Amino acid sequence: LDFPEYDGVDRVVNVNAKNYKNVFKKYEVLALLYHEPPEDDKASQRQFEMDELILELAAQVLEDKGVGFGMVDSEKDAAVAKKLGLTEEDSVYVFKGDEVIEYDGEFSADTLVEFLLDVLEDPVELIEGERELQAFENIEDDNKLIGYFKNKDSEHYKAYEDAAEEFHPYIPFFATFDSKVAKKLTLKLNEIDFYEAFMEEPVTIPDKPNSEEEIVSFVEAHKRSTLRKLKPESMYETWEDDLDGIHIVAFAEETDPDGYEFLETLKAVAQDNTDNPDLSIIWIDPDDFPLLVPYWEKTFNIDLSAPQIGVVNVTDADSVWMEMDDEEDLPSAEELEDWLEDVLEGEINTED
Amino acid sequence: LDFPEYDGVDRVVNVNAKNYKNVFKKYEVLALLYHEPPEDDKASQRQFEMDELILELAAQVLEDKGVGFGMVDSEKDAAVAKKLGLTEEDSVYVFKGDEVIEYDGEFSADTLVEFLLDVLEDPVELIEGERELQAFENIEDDNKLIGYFKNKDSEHYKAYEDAAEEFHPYIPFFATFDSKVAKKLTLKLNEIDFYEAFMEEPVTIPDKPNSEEEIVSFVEAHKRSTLRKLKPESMYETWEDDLDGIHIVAFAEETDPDGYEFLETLKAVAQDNTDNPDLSIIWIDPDDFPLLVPYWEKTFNIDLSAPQIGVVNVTDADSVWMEMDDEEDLPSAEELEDWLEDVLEGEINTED
Ligand SMILES: *[C@@H]1O[C@H](CO)[C@@H](O[C@@H]2O[C@H](CO)[C@@H](O)[C@H](O)[C@H]2NC(C)=O)[C@H](O)[C@H]1NC(C)=O
Ligand SMILES: *[C@@H]1O[C@H](CO)[C@@H](O[C@@H]2O[C@H](CO)[C@@H](O)[C@H](O)[C@H]2NC(C)=O)[C@H](O)[C@H]1NC(C)=O
Ligand SMILES: [Ca+2]
Ligand SMILES: [Ca+2]
Ligand SMILES: [Ca+2]
Ligand SMILES: [Ca+2]
Ligand SMILES: [Ca+2]
Ligand SMILES: [Ca+2]
Ligand SMILES: [Ca+2]
Ligand SMILES: [Ca+2]
Ligand SMILES: [Ca+2]
Ligand SMILES: [Ca+2]
Ligand SMILES: [Ca+2]
Ligand SMILES: [Ca+2]
Ligand SMILES: [Ca+2]
Ligand SMILES: [Ca+2]
Ligand SMILES: [Ca+2]
Ligand SMILES: [Ca+2]
Ligand SMILES: [Ca+2]
Ligand SMILES: [Ca+2]
Ligand SMILES: [Ca+2]
Ligand SMILES: [Ca+2]
Ligand SMILES: [Ca+2]
Ligand SMILES: [Ca+2]
Ligand SMILES: [Ca+2]
Ligand SMILES: [Ca+2]
Ligand SMILES: [Ca+2]
Ligand SMILES: [Ca+2]
Repeated sequence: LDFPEYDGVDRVVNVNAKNYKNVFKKYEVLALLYHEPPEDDKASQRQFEMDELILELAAQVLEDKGVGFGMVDSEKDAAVAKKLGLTEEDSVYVFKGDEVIEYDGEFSADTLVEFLLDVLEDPVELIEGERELQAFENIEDDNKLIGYFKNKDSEHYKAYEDAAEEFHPYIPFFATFDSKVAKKLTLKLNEIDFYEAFMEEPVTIPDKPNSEEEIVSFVEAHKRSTLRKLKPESMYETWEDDLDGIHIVAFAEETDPDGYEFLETLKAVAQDNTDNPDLSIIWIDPDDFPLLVPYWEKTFNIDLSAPQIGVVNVTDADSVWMEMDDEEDLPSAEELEDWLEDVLEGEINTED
Repeated sequence: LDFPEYDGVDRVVNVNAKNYKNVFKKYEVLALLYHEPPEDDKASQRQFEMDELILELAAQVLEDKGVGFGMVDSEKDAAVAKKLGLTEEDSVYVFKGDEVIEYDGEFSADTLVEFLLDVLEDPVELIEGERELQAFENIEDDNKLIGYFKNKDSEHYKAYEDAAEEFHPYIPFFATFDSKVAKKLTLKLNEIDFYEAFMEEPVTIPDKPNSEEEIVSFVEAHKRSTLRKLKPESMYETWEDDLDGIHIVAFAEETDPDGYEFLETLKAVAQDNTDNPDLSIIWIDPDDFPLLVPYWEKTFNIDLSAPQIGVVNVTDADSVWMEMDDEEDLPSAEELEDWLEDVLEGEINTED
């Protein structure tokens, strides 16, 4: 019942033009850190050595599951990086089957291993019976899809499974062969419903039966939800996807009664304005990022033991926050909408 | 939006007979690692240096919040340890006000900081209105209390608040002054209901109005729930609290449809047998301990992508597991009860 400690065995090496084919052959799943060359100062060297140690621990933990880790220097190994498609420094590229999955989240052994374990699972989860259907309906912090097919041999299910591989493990794909589940979901045979994160009502993919290409293109177009949750596994991907250099950031601790009350108002506002293409709200639950809470309180000058919502300038990390006297001074849906209007029409921005 | 890195400033020192009064005076909240003296070999020294570095990072993150960290050598500093009440090696003792809170969970900067942030919050959360009441009802993985009082100046509320301090932050204490909330909860004025983890029906504390002593003694007697969840913040406390050297361990991924279905059966069985004093089940959700999943799969010889339940021999880590062909071969409540009966009456044990 005790956490693993690094055993000193060198399992993570630099992946270069000489060895890369043998590395790909040695491992069923290969995760490659694409990194800039470390600077020569002692601090950057120490930081680089500590980064490699993180991969060594993950490689030890996942050795018996066919996972390997490597490192690609973006300058020294620029040619191999180009052939393999490694373009974003500090991203980890995970090779499973015919897909290349970009990891752009917290660089920690625990978060990396959890991600790899999700990668190793199958990309479609079946739903049969009432309890499994309830488990499906409880998912709201992720975009999700569900389709109804004849059986696992259906050409349309196989297209659906192939599409699921493209977005694995970020967007869970569900399938049912149970006409009673499908009827409850209002899914006609071979229809696919896309449930945007935190939305109650789905969007049916048009022109069924759907091909892999029709599903992929649909998901790409609905990928960005009106309300999306910051998660360690994807925090930098989410944070780097700003809209004109602005994030609306809502802090709410889901388990706290005041956070829940505010989060419920936020969800209701997102649902009523889900079609506004200029509206994108990031919900950060502070309990998921304890090491950042003091930094956020200092940088934004807010008390994160209470709900908050603001506009964040990503370049200078400048901000403006809705004025709430305390945790009990929460805005109504109408007040929150109007405040959002002000941020969108520019009435409320960091540059004033 | 970037994790803090240790800045090299020495904030964590050994706490000994010469300095301990000044350390206690320097910090509003003080967390002391009570540790055995490190061995002289290079590995134990490196491990000891890395452990101190964890505290340094936590101390940096929480410096502006009045938190300090120290280390007490159980041999060199045995006398100070005795005066301060430090008895369990590898535990962190947190001093807040008149209380001493034992931390016996994952030794990591993120988990430590999250715990300290919970310690710093007030020990009673108020409930007013329908949404806050819903937030209270959503809590099930913890024991919880809720009491109805006249107002914050009530002598009975103050006794309740004093009792909450004893168990902070492990057992959340809730209070309401709202007669409409209280009526919905069936709480008479100054009554306190204790909701055991995962139970639907509460137990009312007898002989109200209740004193601090009556509440504390009650909570101590109901502290161990029939079903309890392994959490990083308390994993070793929970794991060290075995019943005759045996844990019943249930693996279920709450978000997975098969895990949910099994977890729902487990909850139903726990509720129907909540008064069996010999029954204690530990639920481990694998998504909370990714770095341990491969180790558990190897040690117990089970596939943790599916639900599992077994009997664990803590000395030799030996085990026996309910035989489930796959994720869809889940037991009914009756089958699970009978299996539990077998483990309790000895019919199923690791020694066979
Ligand atoms: C976000 O912050 C950046 C940096 O503070 C802003 O950039 C400045 O914008 C003003 C007005 O356009 C210029 O006068 C400055 O010269 C800019 N400085 C730099 C370094 O570019 C940016 O305008 C802000 N954007 C939003 C949407 O708030
Ligand atoms: C749990 O495991 C320990 C260690 O394997 C068991 O201890 C052994 O018990 C048998 C039978 O009582 C003795 O013959 C051995 O000599 C014991 N060995 C040691 C080292 O003590 C223990 O009995 C097991 N307990 C349960 C409840 O399964
Ligand atoms: Ca190496
Ligand atoms: Ca493809
Ligand atoms: Ca990036
Ligand atoms: Ca962790
Ligand atoms: Ca439909
Ligand atoms: Ca078509
Ligand atoms: Ca990216
Ligand atoms: Ca609160
Ligand atoms: Ca409140
Ligand atoms: Ca939308
Ligand atoms: Ca917390
Ligand atoms: Ca957490
Ligand atoms: Ca409130
Ligand atoms: Ca030090
Ligand atoms: Ca006391
Ligand atoms: Ca211990
Ligand atoms: Ca973490
Ligand atoms: Ca009652
Ligand atoms: Ca009394
Ligand atoms: Ca303990
Ligand atoms: Ca499953
Ligand atoms: Ca299933
Ligand atoms: Ca019980
Ligand atoms: Ca997972
Ligand atoms: Ca997790
Ligand atoms: Ca099932």
